[PDB]
Amino acid sequence: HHWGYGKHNGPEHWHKDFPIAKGERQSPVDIDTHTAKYDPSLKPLSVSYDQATSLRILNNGHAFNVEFDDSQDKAVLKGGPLDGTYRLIQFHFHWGSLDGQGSEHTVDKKKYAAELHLVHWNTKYGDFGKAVQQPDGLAVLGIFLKVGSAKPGLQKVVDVLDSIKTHGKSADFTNFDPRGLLPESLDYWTYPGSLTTPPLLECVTWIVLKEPISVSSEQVLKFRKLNFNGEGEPEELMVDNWRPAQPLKNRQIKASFK
Ligand code: NA
Ligand SMILES: [Zn+2]
Repeated sequence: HHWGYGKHNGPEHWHKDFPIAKGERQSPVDIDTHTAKYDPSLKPLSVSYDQATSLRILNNGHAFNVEFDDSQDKAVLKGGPLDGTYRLIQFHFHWGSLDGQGSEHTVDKKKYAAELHLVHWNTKYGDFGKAVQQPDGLAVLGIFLKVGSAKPGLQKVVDVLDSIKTHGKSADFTNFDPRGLLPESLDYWTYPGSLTTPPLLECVTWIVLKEPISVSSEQVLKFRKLNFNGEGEPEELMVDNWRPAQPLKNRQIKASFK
């Protein structure tokens, strides 16, 4: 793809190829915690990941995705602001060149070191490619990472990064349990938004958890060793693969808690 995160092809250029970049329900956004409305009608999230089947990890030239088998209801998200059952298809992260930036959402303008996105699609639409064309097609769970103590459940991911260093590399990646990436509390903010990379489609109910998880400096350092480029091309380190906050426009952020 021509788009990327550099000076000449980065997010401030994306609108020329993807005019929806300047749409009414783009993501990410800044979550202003004092303007977010507590909504007592929001249910707890229901995360059922006990039967998750991970398959593969892949460097796609803009992040790395861990991909899951989504041919049956094995790892699903329900409840919260959702109607219906959303199946987990992949997760990936966005991170920075330094620990003070890297997240896409911000909370009262505070940036975190990285942000994990667990991407799920509405099973009523039959496949992911049909789901992205619907306003309620995707639900993405967003979790912030701060740098502090190591997260043991992330280490299996960081160990394999060496084997997918360049764009197009993939590796078998089975028996990874994504329950090891969740914080203790499932309290959340939610708003209607978009994919944060091209094609930027406005098909996402965002569910952003309040509680960050901690990872160690050494764990995030290993993300920063990946490359945007393919093998045998000039080295460009995969860092700062985040899109800046977009205008909220005519949207309300709701909170599941006070
Ligand atoms: Na992708
Ligand atoms: Zn993402």
